[PDB]
Amino acid sequence: TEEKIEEARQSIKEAERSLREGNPEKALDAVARALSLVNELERLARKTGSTEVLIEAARLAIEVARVALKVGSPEMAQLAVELALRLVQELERQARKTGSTEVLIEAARLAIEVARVAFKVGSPETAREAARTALELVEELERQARKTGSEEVLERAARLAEEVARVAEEIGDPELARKAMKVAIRLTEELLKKSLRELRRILEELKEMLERLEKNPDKDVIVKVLKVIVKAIEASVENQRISADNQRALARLA
Amino acid sequence: TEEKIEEARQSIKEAERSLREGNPEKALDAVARALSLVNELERLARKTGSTEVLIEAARLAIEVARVALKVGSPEMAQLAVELALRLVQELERQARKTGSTEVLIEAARLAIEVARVAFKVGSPETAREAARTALELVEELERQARKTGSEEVLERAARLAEEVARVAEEIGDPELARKAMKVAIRLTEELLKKSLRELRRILEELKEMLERLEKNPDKDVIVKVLKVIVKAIEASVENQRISADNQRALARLA
Amino acid sequence: TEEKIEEARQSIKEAERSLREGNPEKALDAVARALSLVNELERLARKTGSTEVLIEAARLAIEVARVALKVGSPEMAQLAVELALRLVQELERQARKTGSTEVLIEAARLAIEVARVAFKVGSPETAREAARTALELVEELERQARKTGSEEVLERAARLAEEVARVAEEIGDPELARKAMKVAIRLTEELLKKSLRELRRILEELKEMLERLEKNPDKDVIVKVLKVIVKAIEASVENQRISADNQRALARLA
Repeated sequence: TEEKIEEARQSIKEAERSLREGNPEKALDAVARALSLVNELERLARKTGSTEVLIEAARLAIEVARVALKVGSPEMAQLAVELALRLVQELERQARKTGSTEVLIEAARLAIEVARVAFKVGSPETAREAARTALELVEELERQARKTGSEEVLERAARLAEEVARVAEEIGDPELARKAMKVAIRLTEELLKKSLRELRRILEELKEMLERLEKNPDKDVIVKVLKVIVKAIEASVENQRISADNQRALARLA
Repeated sequence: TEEKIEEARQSIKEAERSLREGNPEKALDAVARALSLVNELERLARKTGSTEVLIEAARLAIEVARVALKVGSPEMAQLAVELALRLVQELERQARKTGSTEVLIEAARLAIEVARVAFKVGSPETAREAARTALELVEELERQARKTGSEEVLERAARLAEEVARVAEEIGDPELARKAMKVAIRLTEELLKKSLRELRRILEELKEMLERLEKNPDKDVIVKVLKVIVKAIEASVENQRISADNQRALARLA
Repeated sequence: TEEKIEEARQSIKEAERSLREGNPEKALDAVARALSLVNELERLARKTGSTEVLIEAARLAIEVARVALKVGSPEMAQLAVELALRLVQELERQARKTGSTEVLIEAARLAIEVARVAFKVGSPETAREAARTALELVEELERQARKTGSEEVLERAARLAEEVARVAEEIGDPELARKAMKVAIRLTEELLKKSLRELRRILEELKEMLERLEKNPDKDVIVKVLKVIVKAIEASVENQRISADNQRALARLA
């Protein structure tokens, strides 16, 4: 099912070691074996349905394109990147049907690596479609992070969208860069919302831990006061950190 | 007087009852009564000079336009929207002759409702003018808020400026949408100025309440210090709320 | 050498006073003497290498152009402005070879005045080059401030870049005005970086001056606690100041 895949792992390890010796056709052999094996993983993983195989098959196909560039075959690298897109988009199908956010995050990281590699390879049309699929995954993290409400997927999706925009700036697509930056701003703004909501909580904590304890000048009361005072400063510092990332997200629209 | 208002309220009901019944000529008649009744309420209010009747006549004329749609009479709804602007502008005049900013605020809220209704109606030219008279009112709230110096009229005028922008986008008008967003950033910035100037005050309060009282570790001195520390934290929260509104006002330029 | 400067200072003063008398040719002569004397101050300063003589000769040539406009010779003013550019750009070469930031700042101010003067003069070509050289000086204050890390050369360069943008708007170059405003946002963001980092310092100070002294409620301990609490509020106000400058710097892109 999936242990026959370890042939692709070993054939890639042999490709880089036969490069240093000076054998061009024996190094292209270990690269071509990986390309044909990774091709079969596209259909072997469709039977097993495992997301991990599609991930590791995509990571191998990206490193094959990175090797095929140093070998001198921009056509082996073109196919290797085109085969990475087919694998990433299949994770996009399995991550919508399984609804897992973890796969959506690692699949978005793959689509970013596919885009950066495809320009050093020489296939910008597939790279633009790699950035388009990357924003599609980040926009699906938007939909799920606003449903689960987790302040961790909002942060990760905001980090990914800014990498998608920086990639799209390396691409030559300011349309995708400005789409990705806007997506980053809509996320980091709702991070400011939930972070300011936490300041509204600690404020009223620093109002009931006081207006009842302003009459009692106890030693333990005053120290309890000093404990809530700094636990409010600890949280207002983070909003000044989150608001700074908005001013950095807003500035990358320039 | 007061009864011709409830007469219009009953005829609007009869218009909606006769639509479920099926009578088209009698639903049009009940709408026709409403427009002629609301017209008389305009004439009567222009002679009594009451801001209440002008507001209750505008809110009737708006809902007459909403009913004149479902009846299938966009001409009756065009006139209904036109008559709402005639009433909103007559609130602009009595707000300058009575110097009341509360009439201005309630007149701008009406000018916004007229704009949203006039597209569902189908008279965008009167809707664009409803948005234009809505910015004329926000910009009068600028003048008077910069005269009375209230940090609340600036907030309402800024919220109105944003709502004028969101309407102007539903309108189409990207000129008014950008006018209303540049007017919004004008206000939300001067809110940060008047709010940071209040931090500079309480900072120097937390510096004279210490440099003298760092030597005296009294029970009343230390409790005095803890009272100014949180009254400063109460104020820095407001700047992190106003600066957050700036970042939302700036993000709507994208 | 440097005593011929005071001769030019008297000849410039003789021009405006002979304008009040009514002598047009003797006012043109006093301007012609100044332009020839300042020219000699340029040739002498290029051999002595003194930065102060290049500055004083530039400030004279600028006021020579200001007087040459009142007298009525826009050709003497075109030369006086071009000669000011020759002096500032030579300070740009000496300030890169000596690395002094004090010269870079005053030379950027000189270039700003050269631009504002040349439009009253009538040579917009030289004025636009005066603003280009101003941004070059400001962007060289970027390179030196990001090496020494001084949070104050970042402040001065940010104010210069904003003045260059104000000039460029008076120029008619929104290209430069947007270049200068993006240069300002680059600086005020790194001011936020090094100000939030100073806030990460005092956070962990308000954690180690507490979580060990939470158990020890001494009169000297709690006063030392209050000292660090306000020294944190001292710094978090400076971030809300700087972050407000980022929101004003970003709003100028509208």
